Amino acid sequence: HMTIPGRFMTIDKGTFGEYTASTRWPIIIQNAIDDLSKHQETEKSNGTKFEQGEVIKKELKEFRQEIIDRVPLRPFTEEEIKIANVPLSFNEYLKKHPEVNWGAVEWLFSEVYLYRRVNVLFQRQCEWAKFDIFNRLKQSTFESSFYGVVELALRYENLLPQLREMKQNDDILKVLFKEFIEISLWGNATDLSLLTNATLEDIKSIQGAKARAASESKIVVNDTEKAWEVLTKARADANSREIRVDFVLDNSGFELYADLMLAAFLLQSGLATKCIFHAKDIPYMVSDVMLKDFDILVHDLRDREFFPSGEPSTKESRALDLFAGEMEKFVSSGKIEFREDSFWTTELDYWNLDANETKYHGSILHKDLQKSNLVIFKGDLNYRKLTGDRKWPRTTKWETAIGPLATNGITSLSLRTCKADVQVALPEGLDAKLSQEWEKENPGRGSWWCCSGKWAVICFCSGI
Ligand SMILES: O=P(O)(O)OC[C@H]1O[C@](O)(CO)[C@@H](O)[C@@H]1O
Ligand SMILES: [Mg+2]
Repeated sequence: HMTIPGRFMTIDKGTFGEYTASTRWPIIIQNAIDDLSKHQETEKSNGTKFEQGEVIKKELKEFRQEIIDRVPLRPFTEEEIKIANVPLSFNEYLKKHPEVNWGAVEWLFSEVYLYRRVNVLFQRQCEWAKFDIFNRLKQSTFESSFYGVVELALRYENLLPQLREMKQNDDILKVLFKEFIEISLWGNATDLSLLTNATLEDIKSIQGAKARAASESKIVVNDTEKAWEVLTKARADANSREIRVDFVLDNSGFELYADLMLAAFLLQSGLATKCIFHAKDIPYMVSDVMLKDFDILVHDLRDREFFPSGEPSTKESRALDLFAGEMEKFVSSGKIEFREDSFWTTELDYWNLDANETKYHGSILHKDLQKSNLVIFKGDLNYRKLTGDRKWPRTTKWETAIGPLATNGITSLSLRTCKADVQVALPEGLDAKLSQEWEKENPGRGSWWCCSGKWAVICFCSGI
């Protein structure tokens, strides 16, 4: 369209996307090679599995060099489409963008395509078809969040009786809503000052207020209040008892844990009656949640080698066990449901979460999501897909940036730590201010303030 900006490109000079494509992608692929080598160390050095692994390693090496060499992105072969169940969308994109190469291609398509090429290598090898080359990293990162994991578990156990009372009914509930929304937002970047308040009394205290203010000072667009209004009004409605909340997930580990905590909080307080979680169907963007990552999380909570909370009788051990158990209970009763869909791992932006997307599940998902009271989109990549990853002016109205999602009947909330060039909905002058501030310690990269992960946005749309 004449006034819709183009998408960020791997050749947009001076952008974080350009840096990502030229510098970060080769590192991620080399890391995968190294993690495959690491896994190899734990198995026999011959046989179909070991040999298949050596071959994947060699292909990953060549793939990394392809990115460095900036070669044209090739279509998936018919064999690859069949054996690895690749969506047909990629090849249609490539037909419409002839001879695009790593050196000059849309950042969004190419990043998604990168993980697809990696996954095809695994799916071809029978002994590796379900192996997650990012699992070692996912697990190591979550392992290192022990202190925060325990603090939140302690908090859940402490709050449980009070949440029940609240469900039986509020201004204290609003404070907790902000906390759980913000912890979900920041994920493993959450400061301990927020987490160390593990009782209602500590959360309401001066200390709690200061922690929330510190967090909120970095949330430059903050529509938390709008989501609060939606759920409280739904809870107060004399008619219709079902309150459905959806999570379009981002990272595994602590972020997924914080999302589960937010869901548990909503369920126990009456702000939700059912939460549905939407995961990726292949290893993706390194850390992104797959269905199996939820099972692994629950197992981790109970694993006293992984989370060494001490003898089973510590407050710490009991709280971890309690939460794992709660997760199993919620899944069995259907209060929490996990789903995966190939749509989330295609190149399609979320302007395709619309009835007009009739080929790759977009219309199917849109129709179902219309039924949600609140669809929460987690993290940066989801925000990129909501906005088309386009070069919008940074003051662009949120409703404009999200295209048909402004008017097609989905009520949405983006919780985005800012980690990419795309940025919209800012107040006049704010970009210049933050850019000047960030320019001090990052000469020539002031505009990268919204790529640093230090700031965040919380953006709401009614879908009407
Ligand atoms: O995990 P998130 O929040 O989706 O962030 C993904 C990060 O990786 C990127 O895809 C760049 O490689 C950006 O979206 C962001 O910097
Ligand atoms: Mg991610």
